Amino acid sequence: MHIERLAVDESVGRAMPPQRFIEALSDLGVPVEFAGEDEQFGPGDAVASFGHRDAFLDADWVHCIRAGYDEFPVGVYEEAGTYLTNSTGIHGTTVGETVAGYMLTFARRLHAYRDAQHDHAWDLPRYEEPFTLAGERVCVVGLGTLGRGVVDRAAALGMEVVGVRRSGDPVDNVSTVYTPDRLHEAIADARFVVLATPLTDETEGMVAAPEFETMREDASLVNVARGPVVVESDLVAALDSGDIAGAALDVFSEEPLPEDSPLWDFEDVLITPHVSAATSKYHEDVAALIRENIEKIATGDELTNRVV
Amino acid sequence: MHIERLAVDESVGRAMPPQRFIEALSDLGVPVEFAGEDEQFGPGDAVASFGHRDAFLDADWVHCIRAGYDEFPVGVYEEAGTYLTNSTGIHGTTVGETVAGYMLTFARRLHAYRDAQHDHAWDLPRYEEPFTLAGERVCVVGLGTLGRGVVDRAAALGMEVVGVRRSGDPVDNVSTVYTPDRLHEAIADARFVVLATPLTDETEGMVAAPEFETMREDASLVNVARGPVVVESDLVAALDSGDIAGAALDVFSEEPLPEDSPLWDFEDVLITPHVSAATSKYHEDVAALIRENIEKIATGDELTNRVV
Ligand SMILES: [Mg+2]
Ligand SMILES: [Mg+2]
Ligand SMILES: [Mg+2]
Ligand SMILES: [Mg+2]
Ligand SMILES: [Mg+2]
Ligand code: NA
Ligand code: NA
Repeated sequence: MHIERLAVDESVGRAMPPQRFIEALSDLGVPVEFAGEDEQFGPGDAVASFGHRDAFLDADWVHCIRAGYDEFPVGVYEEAGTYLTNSTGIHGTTVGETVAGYMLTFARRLHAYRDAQHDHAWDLPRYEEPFTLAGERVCVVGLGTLGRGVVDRAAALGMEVVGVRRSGDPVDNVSTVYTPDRLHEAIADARFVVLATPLTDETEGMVAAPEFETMREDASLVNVARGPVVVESDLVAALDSGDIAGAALDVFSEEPLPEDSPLWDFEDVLITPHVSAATSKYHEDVAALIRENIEKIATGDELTNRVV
Repeated sequence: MHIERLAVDESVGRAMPPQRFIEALSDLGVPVEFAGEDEQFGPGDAVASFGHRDAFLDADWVHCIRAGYDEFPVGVYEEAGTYLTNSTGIHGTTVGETVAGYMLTFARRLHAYRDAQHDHAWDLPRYEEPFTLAGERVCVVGLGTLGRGVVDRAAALGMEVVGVRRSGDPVDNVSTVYTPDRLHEAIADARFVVLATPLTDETEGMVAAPEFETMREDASLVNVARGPVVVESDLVAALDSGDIAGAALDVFSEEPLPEDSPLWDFEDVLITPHVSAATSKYHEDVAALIRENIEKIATGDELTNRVV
């Protein structure tokens, strides 16, 4: 396979400035050009796109600019001899910093301070409220690249780190890995429980009223996975009842989070709008994978993040 | 000198529950007991206190529960042969985590998301706004115990760390140490400038309109030193002008920060109420010190944090 051209599908606009992404791909070796919705693709063509189009199967190579290609018919890709790659594995830094910020927010009480700032109010916290992350336990549920991002920053801040993954196999910076059938054991002693798994059949609704009952009443839940990993009504009830102290939520069962949701009005909930992975450099991070795989097509090495 | 007894001034209450403090002193070797705001103290008497009291000069040993000493008559403790210590060196964890939280707040935009939560509003940041700390420069001004706590967490989160101190000698986790006369050089390329120096003659007003001019316009000031290290009206002007982007301020020229201060109303300022060192275990931290120093009195070693 010899790559003549790189096409930037207009669908990348849903995650970044297409113009800025073309700039970041301008040192590739190959013409890069903004593709319309009316484009045929010959051999020699690489497409970079957000979502799927059927026209792409006449190209040599498609790179999905997302981690997730549930938009993309994997069988039909195999059929055409069209290579498919994705952008899995570049979100550990943004997401792990978001999560460390959530945790430091709760520990140091930044969110209450910000509420007070609205009201020009010098309100001192109660003695019992401020704590430090150093020595506290975090449980990270899911230990692929997202969770490892959380783990590394939690360990950097001196946290005791445990987690949950399917294999039960050790992971750098995690003291104890549990299998998913010991979820309750893993979360029982954690100050924070962080959700960082893909949404599957197996993970949908895994965090519900019984998990909130096992969790410590001073503990907080972080969701940076998908909304339906959590049973959202049970979260509301667990918050109302004091089964857990609070939550930081980046994802929800319906997004945008409807205005009438009770989740907005808990003091110890942080709502963020599906931005835990937002970065002003997303274009450079995707462009670096594109570049890596161009240089890999030219030496004959296999592609990073190959689906089919 | 043979220590019979430990007493606890009533106005340690102004920083911690003295009951919790007595618990944490109950593995000492020597009887522990609460003091009234008039008590007399013989030979073998140890007092722990917030502020100064003259009835305590009849005791052997006073431990200030603050980092500061400036509200103590340093001379007169000489005369009666009364040892004086403070609580310097125990704030690097709390303050370092508060600063990491400030920086993660600006980089991930949590403060703007929290303002949106008040309004039940799904407000995505602009593409250009969210960034990561990994790879960005922080300059820590003052590399004593406070600054080192900032340094270690910023280095662990992958930041490029430089700093300023008098000697200019190496400090662990700092790439470049500058002397105070190269302050402008030190802050010119920093995304965050962090103030962690004592207020002295030399440091009063060291950050003012010329320093805000030299600083990058996307940079933020953090102040966890004292308000008057900064010329507050020049900070306001620098914020109004866009000389810098924002600030996180824990300390002010007048505390409580008056209601009419314009610092409350900048979006990219975080006000916090002199709480960057708040911890619900402050009692355990000061307790630790007390125990170190009575064991040092009994084997004739020199006292930790001794002024007089
Ligand atoms: Mg194995
Ligand atoms: Mg269950
Ligand atoms: Mg409301
Ligand atoms: Mg100057
Ligand atoms: Mg206002
Ligand atoms: Na619970
Ligand atoms: Na400036």
